[PDB]
Amino acid sequence: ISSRWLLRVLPWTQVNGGTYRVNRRLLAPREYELSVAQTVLKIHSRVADLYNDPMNQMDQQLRLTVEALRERQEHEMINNREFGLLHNADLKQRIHTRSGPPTPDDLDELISRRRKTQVLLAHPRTIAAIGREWNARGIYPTGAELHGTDVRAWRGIPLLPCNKIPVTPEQTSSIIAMRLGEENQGVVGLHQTGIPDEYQPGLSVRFMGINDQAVIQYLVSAYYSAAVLVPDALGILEDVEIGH
Repeated sequence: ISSRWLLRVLPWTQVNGGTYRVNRRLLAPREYELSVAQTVLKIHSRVADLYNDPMNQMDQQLRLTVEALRERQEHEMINNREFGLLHNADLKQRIHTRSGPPTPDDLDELISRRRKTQVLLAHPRTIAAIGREWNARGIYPTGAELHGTDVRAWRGIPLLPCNKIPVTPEQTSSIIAMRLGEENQGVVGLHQTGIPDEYQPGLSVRFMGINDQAVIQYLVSAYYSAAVLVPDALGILEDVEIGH
């Protein structure tokens, strides 16, 4: 279990028919199809019958599986090669640091490549390496407030931890800066609510059936995707040398 900041900060756009069209002006519009995170919830019939007195274990297992699905959605929206944010950045929007460690000069270059940068995402180990560079230069950044929470910030831009961002064996990671919202032509999240059997908005549970053994099976499905409206809404600092 982790703090899924990406799901909390991304706005969500309603999609009809499971498909979304974005006009590209460098040709043909790019089409986004919703992806699915599915799991089968298996419960023995004895548990569903007898173990409901202190707490309904059928609902307890349902919440446990839903949390696992949310963790997988967070992982896919960053690392997926089709629609992940680490692979859908324009080549002009990818920059490298002057030296190994992530210095305050590198952060200023990252936020100067687009208008109205709204959030920074980095691995918790990367955030620790950023703080060490601050201390060596004797600067103490103030901080910001986001969604009722107090978080760290740089030039007023909140910096949020995310453990889904990979760390290479050679102790390198990446930092992500993005603009948000459809009205700002930023990054948006794609989902479709109103599906027939909604346990949660955009999430469905179906009875499926019972097999030869007294095991009840359920199908849990969540549909999601992500899109970048304009190329200059996302930026990556590629090779940040953490660990020294």
